[PDB]
Amino acid sequence: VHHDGFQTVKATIDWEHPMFKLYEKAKRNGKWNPADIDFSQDQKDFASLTSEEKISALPLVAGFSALEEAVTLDILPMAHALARQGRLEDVLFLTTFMHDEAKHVEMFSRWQQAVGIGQMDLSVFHNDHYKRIFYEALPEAMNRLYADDSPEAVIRAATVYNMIVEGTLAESGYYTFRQIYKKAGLFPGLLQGIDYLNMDEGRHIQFGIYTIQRIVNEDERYYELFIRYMDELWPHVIGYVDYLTELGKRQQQLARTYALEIDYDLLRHYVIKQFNLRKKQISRT
Amino acid sequence: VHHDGFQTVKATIDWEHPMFKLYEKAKRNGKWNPADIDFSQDQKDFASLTSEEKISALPLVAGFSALEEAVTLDILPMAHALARQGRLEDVLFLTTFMHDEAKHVEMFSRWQQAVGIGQMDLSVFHNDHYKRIFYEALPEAMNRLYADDSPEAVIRAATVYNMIVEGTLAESGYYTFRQIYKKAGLFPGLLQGIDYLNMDEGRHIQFGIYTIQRIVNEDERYYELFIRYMDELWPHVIGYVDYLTELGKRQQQLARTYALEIDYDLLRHYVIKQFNLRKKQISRT
Ligand SMILES: CCCCCCCC(=O)O
Ligand SMILES: CCCCCCCC(=O)O
Ligand SMILES: [Fe+3]
Ligand SMILES: [Fe+3]
Ligand SMILES: [Fe+3]
Ligand SMILES: [Fe+3]
Repeated sequence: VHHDGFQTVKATIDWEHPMFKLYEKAKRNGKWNPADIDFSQDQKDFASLTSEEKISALPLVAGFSALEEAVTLDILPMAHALARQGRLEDVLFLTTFMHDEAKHVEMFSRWQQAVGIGQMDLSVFHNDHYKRIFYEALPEAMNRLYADDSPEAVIRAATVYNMIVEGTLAESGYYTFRQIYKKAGLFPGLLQGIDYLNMDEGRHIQFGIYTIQRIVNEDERYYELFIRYMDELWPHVIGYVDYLTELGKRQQQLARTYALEIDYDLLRHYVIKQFNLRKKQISRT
Repeated sequence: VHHDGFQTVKATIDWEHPMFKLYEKAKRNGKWNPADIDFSQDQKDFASLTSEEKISALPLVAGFSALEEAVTLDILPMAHALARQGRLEDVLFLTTFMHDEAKHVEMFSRWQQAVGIGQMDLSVFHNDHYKRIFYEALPEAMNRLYADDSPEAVIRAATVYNMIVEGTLAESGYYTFRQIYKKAGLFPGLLQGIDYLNMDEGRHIQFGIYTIQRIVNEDERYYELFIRYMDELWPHVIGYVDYLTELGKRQQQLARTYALEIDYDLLRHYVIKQFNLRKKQISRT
């Protein structure tokens, strides 16, 4: 379908648009390159583990590698729908979003390669709840935007992607990585990568908050849709958390070897806390 | 539609894929930020011009600002179609492509703002041939990919976008900018921007060559489709070139003021040369 005009021919960028400002920050804070991370110490750490200590870390890496890959692919329909509404500054920012996610995919794949599990298929650690969110509901809600860009549809896409997948699960995964392996002194390259990912994620979540809030602001009834879509996904959120928890409670040789009181009750409550504070960043009014 | 698996969970990135290597180079060579360009000298240059010297430079800026904006929006369907075919490394690279184009839009808009023409609507310098390529045929060929990702459709999208819009028109515009204003000592910020754009453009054109060649390689008959779609667009290419040429031949006060023998016959032959060497970068075999 045709371009009727061009904003930067008729006028300029809206330099005060929040998403143009977030775009600017993304360029400033987005220079990191996963190709510069030194994973040589991670290779040695991983090889030094027992086979039982080795399994301990694979579930979380499985959940993240697919997370990053899903969101790299699944942001495209959001950029399309906003482009078609003429929201140029949103699109500018989203180019940084998509590129961040490509780096995230790259970072986890480089780690798997470097530690020697690239040839191992980690799909086994995706249980039914994980598959529901990442194999199904995330691509459903995003691909919807190709044919339905109603406020309802846009809110639901930003809820699943930015508020749940990123704002709840990814954020809790970053915390979990630090609580466990940063305590242990293991896997320094991977944790440098996690620190960069977590910084990028702040912008991703702010795009979701801005997107959701700008639609709530038009019609306070969309607040309820937001809460509702958060609650609809919680069962799968926690059911993946319990599944990982059981996996860790059954494989505790890395816990004992490195003197890590892995506090699953505290990881669980951090997930709960993430979920509820994402709610509280959307004002009904 | 659902993800069946994830390549970086089952395996890794194909680290030897040409588009993964181009992605890597894009990160290394893609750090420039239009927000760092100093346009203060451009503001003074532009204000020092006569009204007749002022008009001289606006057509080319009009053609480019819409070019960058069109290609920022219109690359999205290519990333989608390749994502859906599972071509992960292509997608990784294309995130750098889309972000480059956002910076290109940004660069021209910052110049217009800084020199004081942001509020002026430059659409008047888009004649009928330009509108056919950029308002119509480019978005048609790209949006097609949402519903038809046949080799025919992919070849035609890369021909219009990478080989014509970028590989022929943009490349000739860069040359034209240097031949004219770099000679004059005018507009140093803008020309720094053009140098960065031209570097980015090399990767864009190589994605198009790779994309077109990998389909030609399957079936040598697609070579003819390539040539044919190049020839179909040439009339509008040159008809925009003639239109700009007449505009410059009629407004030659900037030419005289800065002692610039503007050689339109040489700009024309450079456009012709670009068009033909893009053909010669696709091997029929
Ligand atoms: C203790 C397990 C809870 C952490 C959530 C991990 C989310 C993810 O890995 O994508
Ligand atoms: C002498 C005019 C020929 C240069 C082609 C300019 C292409 C563009 O401005 O997008
Ligand atoms: Fe990510
Ligand atoms: Fe993210
Ligand atoms: Fe460009
Ligand atoms: Fe380009």
